Amino acid sequence: KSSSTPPRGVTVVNNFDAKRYLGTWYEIARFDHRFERGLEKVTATYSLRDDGGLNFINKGYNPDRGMWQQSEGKAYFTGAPTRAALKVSFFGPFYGGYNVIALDREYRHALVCGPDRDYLWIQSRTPTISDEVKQEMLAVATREGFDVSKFIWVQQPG
Amino acid sequence: KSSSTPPRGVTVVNNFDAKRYLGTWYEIARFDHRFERGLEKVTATYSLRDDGGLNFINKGYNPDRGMWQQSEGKAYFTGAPTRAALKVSFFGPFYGGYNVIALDREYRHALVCGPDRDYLWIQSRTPTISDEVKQEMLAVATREGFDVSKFIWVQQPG
Ligand code: NA
Ligand code: NA
Repeated sequence: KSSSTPPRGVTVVNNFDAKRYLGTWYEIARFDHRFERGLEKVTATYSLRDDGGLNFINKGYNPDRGMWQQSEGKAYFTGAPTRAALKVSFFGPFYGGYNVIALDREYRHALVCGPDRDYLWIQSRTPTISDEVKQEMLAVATREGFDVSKFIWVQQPG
Repeated sequence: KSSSTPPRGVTVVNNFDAKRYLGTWYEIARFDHRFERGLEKVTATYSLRDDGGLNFINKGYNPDRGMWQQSEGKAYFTGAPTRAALKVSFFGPFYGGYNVIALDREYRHALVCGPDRDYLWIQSRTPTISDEVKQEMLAVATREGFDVSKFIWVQQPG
């Protein structure tokens, strides 16, 4: 069976109004899986997308690591929007795809792209790289048609 | 074009050894999207799955909200494991599906399941519910074949 259909024989709510479901919900109880194991004070907050999906933000406190954690995704109705059966997608940095397009012999410096030229990263085993490595990486990116003026260079420790 | 193929005309590394790529990488630079906007001190840590995919954990500091944030997902080769082109899936609480199977007239208390009877939540607009609402929610779950002994009831404020 699909991961985007309900369990066999389980009936879903059939007069759902997503507008009244928006906002914050407290998780009272869960069946445990790896992702939520040990989380406390868990909430989910739903908002309506321009395209008719729901966006959601999940928040919970991890007592082990002593810090708040969060997750973001979207959900789309699989049928009529009055039937509360939805398909879920979680958000993250590397949308759609992860393609290594440059890599040194020693696996120290990588240029990684997504599914089109709007998705590009420079990754390193070290928090800083030499201007020489920056210039080599920017040359490969430019030669393959990425606009390297779009880079946000990330704050890292000295 | 697919979100799980590289940009047109971009060539990927073709003698990739995922074993040498494992462990921690620092994000030196990114093209900005909603998910990473404003994040500092960003890393990704790769590990090998039993099924041949890569697991990854992304970590970054959000200076706005003054706290560390993290994200988890997996990536699978789309072809030969020596061609560094991968499809990405992010992890979260509500795997595969989100199905509302019980809801009161006032949109205050919900029973929500995933794609099989191993996925179940009780959600509330309030951090606590009455034993009456607990018993109503557990009765519906039991009547539809969920093992309500699997619930972890979540710590919430009084
Ligand atoms: Na492109
Ligand atoms: Na089932």
